[PDB]
Amino acid sequence: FYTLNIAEIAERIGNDDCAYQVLMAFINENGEAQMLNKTAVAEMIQLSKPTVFATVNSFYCAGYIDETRVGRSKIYTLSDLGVEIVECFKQKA
Amino acid sequence: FYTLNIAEIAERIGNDDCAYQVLMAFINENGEAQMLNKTAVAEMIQLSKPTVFATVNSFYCAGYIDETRVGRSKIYTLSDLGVEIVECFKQKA
Repeated sequence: FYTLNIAEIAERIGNDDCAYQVLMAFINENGEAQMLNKTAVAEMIQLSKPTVFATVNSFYCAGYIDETRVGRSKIYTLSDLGVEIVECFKQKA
Repeated sequence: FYTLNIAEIAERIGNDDCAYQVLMAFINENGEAQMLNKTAVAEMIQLSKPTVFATVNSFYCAGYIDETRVGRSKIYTLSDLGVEIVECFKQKA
């Protein structure tokens, strides 16, 4: 339905500390994408649960992270869109 | 760069109270899209500033709302993408 420029998105995220760290949390010590529950993310970055959780929620809405039911809770991984956004940043650095 | 299905997004937002209300806040009494600062939104919906603000920020990242500098602060309006998402909901109702 709608075409998306991945460079603008990455540009926007880069200008917003919380979005940026929420995104990068899913990338591990060896550069590999990983699974995380909401609590892990909030613990990993130094921002409050409300901030981090709301960001996680919106990023799943945006389709940047995936949600999958696991136990009676949920886990988050970067979507293919998520991984592509992360790539723009890696190239900068 | 990336194609987007507007129905899935709307589906995701509809399953998340905060995202949904943050989005609809921009639609006024007469059905018209309107401008809002971050404070207006948080005051309008009954959720905490941290939740609402983080959601606003991520929605601008996603390209659902636009940011424009005004005074030395910012204001938010739905993008064309934002308006299209709102339309799916209007059709449901």
